[PDB]
Amino acid sequence: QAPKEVRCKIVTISDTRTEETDKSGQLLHELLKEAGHKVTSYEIVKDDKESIQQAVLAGYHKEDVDVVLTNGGTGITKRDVTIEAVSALLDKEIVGFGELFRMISYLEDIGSSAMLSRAIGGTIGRKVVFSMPGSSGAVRLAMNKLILPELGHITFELHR
Amino acid sequence: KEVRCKIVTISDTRTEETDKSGQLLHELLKEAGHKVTSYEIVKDDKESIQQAVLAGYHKEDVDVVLTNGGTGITKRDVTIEAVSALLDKEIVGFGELFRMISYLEDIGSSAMLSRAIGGTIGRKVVFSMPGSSGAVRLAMNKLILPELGHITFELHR
Amino acid sequence: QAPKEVRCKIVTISDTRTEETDKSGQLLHELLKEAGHKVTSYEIVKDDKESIQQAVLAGYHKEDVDVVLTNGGTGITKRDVTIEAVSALLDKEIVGFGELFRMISYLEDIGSSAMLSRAIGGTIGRKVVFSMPGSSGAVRLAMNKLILPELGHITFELHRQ
Repeated sequence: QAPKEVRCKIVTISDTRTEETDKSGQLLHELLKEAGHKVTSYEIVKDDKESIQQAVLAGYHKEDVDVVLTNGGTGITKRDVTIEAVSALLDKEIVGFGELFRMISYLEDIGSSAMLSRAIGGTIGRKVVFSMPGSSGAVRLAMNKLILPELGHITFELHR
Repeated sequence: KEVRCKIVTISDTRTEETDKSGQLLHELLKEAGHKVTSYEIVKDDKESIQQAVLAGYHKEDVDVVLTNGGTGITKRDVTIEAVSALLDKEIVGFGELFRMISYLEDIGSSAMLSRAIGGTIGRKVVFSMPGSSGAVRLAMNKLILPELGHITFELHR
Repeated sequence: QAPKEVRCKIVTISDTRTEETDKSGQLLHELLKEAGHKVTSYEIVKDDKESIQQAVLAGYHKEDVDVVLTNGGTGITKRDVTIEAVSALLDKEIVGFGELFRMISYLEDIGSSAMLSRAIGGTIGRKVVFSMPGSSGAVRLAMNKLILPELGHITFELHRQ
């Protein structure tokens, strides 16, 4: 009867970003607001597995949070642990997210660089989590091409 | 090369009279020059799914097992996990290309949620796809049908 | 600065090929040289898990080797073990390599056959490994579309890490 309002927690994974410099977290808020959704939780967490997992679970336990969106901490180096940290908490991995994110990035944005891109999405109970790279461009593509178009559908399916 | 296939429709609600996808699989195979040697609608639970796949594997006149239905992102959708546990080697390109093609040529972003898996079991192969006839049609026309002969040939060498 | 010269080891997985008939190994060398890179190690290894892993680790331990590139031994049958053999050694798998390799192969070269193609890329310490099918067409695509464009950046990222 009306565009469902999805409530989300934004998590920016970085050892250096602050509220004044968190461009990607700010972008996530603007994209969600414009799409008719709401941000009910936001925090910048240190870049380590335990901090990331704690932030995701904190969002999960918040009554007014339906989805957890994280950005940053991804990469091919040993110090990049976002994907592994989040993967460990997922009930079911929505593999199509990471796959299509890379495919679309390759064809429409960064080309071959997308080969090194890492992203993951999945469910935890009746809620969902999407973890994307930290650049604003990665965030914008993932949100506009994949997440925003499906948020309402996913939450609906998980709550039924 | 007339590949023999078993068709498994995973559903708690479909019947022979309403199984569109199972019927479509029949038609697509027939038109392609292949044959259906086994068919059944099995309840939607992990054990019924696995038993149906293994039943096809153990049938002398079944080269390939094709299943449709039971997929999804919810807790009660277990097809991919049920079938994955039985595979010797996963043909990862099936699920991947199925989603890529679906995204580009059909359902767009909805494909991000689509689930499908293919792989080998001994000298046989299994392909599990979503339950809608559209998913079945795309998977068969774009990926499975053109490769059935090639795969069975490679596995029987 | 200047185009960094990456040092690579070429591994051809085969029970029949010889240095004279190794068409794919020769192609890899050519592509790398024209791209400004260098081959500091090369060997044709028998097609079995243990030989493949040994050849990859030998490359890792070689002081003047930054990247290991293997071709051959891939397939969907039980006797094709390259991907599983290499996968067991990787610290972190660069999933985008295999995925994009198949996607591009589908769209530009072999269509549906790409569904059966197998390839894997990943890191071992501060070094990287890419394993691709043995056909010249597979090698050409993997190298031109994905590896060559990113070699410099990858090694750079891993050297600093």
